[PDB]
Amino acid sequence: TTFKIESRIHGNLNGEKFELVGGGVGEEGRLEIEMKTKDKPLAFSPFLLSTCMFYHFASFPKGTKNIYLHAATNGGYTNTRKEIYEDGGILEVNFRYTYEFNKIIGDVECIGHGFPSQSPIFKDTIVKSCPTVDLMLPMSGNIIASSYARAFQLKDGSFYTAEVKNNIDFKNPIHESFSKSGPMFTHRRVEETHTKENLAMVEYQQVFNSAPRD
Amino acid sequence: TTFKIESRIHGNLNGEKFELVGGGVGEEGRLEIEMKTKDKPLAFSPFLLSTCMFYHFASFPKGTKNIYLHAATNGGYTNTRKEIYEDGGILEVNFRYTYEFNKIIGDVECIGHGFPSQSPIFKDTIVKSCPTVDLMLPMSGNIIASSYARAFQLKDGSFYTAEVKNNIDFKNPIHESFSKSGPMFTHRRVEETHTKENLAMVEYQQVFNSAPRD
Ligand SMILES: [Cl-]
Repeated sequence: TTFKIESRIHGNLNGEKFELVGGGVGEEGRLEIEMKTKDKPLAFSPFLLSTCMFYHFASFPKGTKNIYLHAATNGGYTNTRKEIYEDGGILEVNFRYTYEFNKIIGDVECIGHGFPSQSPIFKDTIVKSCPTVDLMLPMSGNIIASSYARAFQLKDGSFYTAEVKNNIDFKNPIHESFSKSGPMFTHRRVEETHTKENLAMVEYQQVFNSAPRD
Repeated sequence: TTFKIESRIHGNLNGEKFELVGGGVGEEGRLEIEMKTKDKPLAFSPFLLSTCMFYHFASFPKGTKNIYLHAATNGGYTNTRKEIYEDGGILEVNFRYTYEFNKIIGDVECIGHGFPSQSPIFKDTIVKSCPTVDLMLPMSGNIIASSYARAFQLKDGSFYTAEVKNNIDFKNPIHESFSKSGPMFTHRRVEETHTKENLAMVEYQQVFNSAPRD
């Protein structure tokens, strides 16, 4: 069902700190969240922060339990991400969560560096984030390593791309219904409406493990 | 849509040349192919050659034309792949095709290097290729750049992984029905039955551009 979402994103990009706070709601397969910067507007494209703005809200295939919600009741998990952009920019993000009754509170530490002055994040030319399909592999030690390529679409129609990897670290064994004989995939897409002071987004996540058609 | 397939794979891995010849059949969404080595058995795991063993046989979403089959009618295309394995192994592959009435003849150049002695491909511990979901981006200059992570499952249940990138070079414009405002995805899975002398497999490919569920 539904849960309240609360989040704080803090860190710095190329040396300048920034902070956002906000929240929203999420259900199986969909979440909406709004956040606002504190003290000043972002010095870079807010689209760079869409992925920083809750794996718990994905729909799972019949037969597989939502491992993130299960973990929330069993010690939890953290996610550590690294995004490597084609122009050398690197975004490193760490996600930590605290749970309260009917509420998930995110604490996001985001460090970006190596972004050149000519980067689209400074020209403010990104107009939207394109969908992704992530590959997830359960590995020894209660870990899931995931990987996927990502693209932002720019004003002129060309793309600004990145290679992303995530290491989801669970406190306790990942639910047994999540098969360990192969990987699963997560399709993600967002609908963004941002300014350098107020970020708003709707996100749809779907975990699947078979071709879409027969 | 049943076409005859023929192929020849030639190259070398860590300095030793190898060659395979064979063929099979393909249709929208499915292909089957068998090949045998020439002169000697493979000096490494045959599973490393599954991906070397025809994008034309993918099923496309309603409203989008099969761009590979269309290209076959207007100048063609080539594909250049690079697979980077987690242990340093690098597989570089170039795909070229020639068309006859109802037949596609592939000529594949496969160069592998940097694989350490302890690699699963020499221990022969790979038991199967896991499914993948590729992200495809049309770029300027009649090109499609694709990327995805790939995994082999080993005898003990653990995985041997690689990051893969592909550059599909079309002689002429990619069919217009293939939207350029965003990426499309291709889910691929294979069923393998290999020996170091005879390789056989069935492959299912499905292009899609929306979440698998509502
Ligand atoms: Cl040789």
